Amino acid sequence: KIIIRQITDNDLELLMAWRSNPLIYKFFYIQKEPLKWEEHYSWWMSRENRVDWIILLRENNTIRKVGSVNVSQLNTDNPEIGILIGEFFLWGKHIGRHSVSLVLKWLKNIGYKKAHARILENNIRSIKLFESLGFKKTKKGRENEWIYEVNL
Amino acid sequence: ANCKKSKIIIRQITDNDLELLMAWRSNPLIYKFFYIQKEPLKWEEHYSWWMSRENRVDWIILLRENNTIRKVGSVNVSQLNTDNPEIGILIGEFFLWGKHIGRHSVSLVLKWLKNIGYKKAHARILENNIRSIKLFESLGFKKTKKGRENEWIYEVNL
Repeated sequence: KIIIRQITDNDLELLMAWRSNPLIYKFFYIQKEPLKWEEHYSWWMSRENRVDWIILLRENNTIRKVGSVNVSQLNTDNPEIGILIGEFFLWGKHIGRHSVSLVLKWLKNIGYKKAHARILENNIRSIKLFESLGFKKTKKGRENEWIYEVNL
Repeated sequence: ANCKKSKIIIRQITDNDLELLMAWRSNPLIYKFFYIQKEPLKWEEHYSWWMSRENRVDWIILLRENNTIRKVGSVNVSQLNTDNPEIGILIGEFFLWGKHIGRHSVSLVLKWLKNIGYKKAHARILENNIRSIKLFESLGFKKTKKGRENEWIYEVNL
């Protein structure tokens, strides 16, 4: 079973360690190095019009932090959805999909009509994930980046 | 145990730290330095390690900066049932490397070992791990003996 809960201060280091793994930041726009704390903290301080959750996976009477899911641009009619699962061997097990659908349901219920994701051309798993939820490539983003959109 | 330099503190690990610890060890930039690891860890392997622990202590390394503390690595001693326990160290944040955090953390562990009556300690280090070699030699460790392939034991008298 999957549950998502809001991020706290305490999760900052775990979030950074996921984002500092090259196996993962190969999929983030222009990131070439692991994160520095001041950049990570500065991101944390400058958060506006967004919600960030930690993904919790329950199995065998254990509950663990497995990734993060977020929406930003909530001051628009088309908020942006981000999804990161930190455990590399959980990929392909629909944890990302289920987590995004939790945020999509929330978005729909609070009145948003659309939502989108920015994805790099090489990020095939993310593409499959969003397309399994009905998103479609509608627009080019920055270089080698594409915007996928859904109707809620 | 704590170590002003900003300040380094070490505190015992907890169930809650497990995912962060796995996240550091699953980074290829780190596991480059680990005997034969070629892949990120799986939770089942990581958690089976955790439920298997004996004759060891693991700490999280805390860095206090602007008077606010954060988790930056892990330091550990194992083989405590012998007269020559093994010390392991890992700094998870990458742009902290080369700032003596690992050195100070290890020396905190050496002081704790000494005070309860150990007289020796060692580290197992891969040949390619130049920062770790410098760390332990800065504390007086001496290359002593081959470990497994491309791996060396470095020992110190406490």
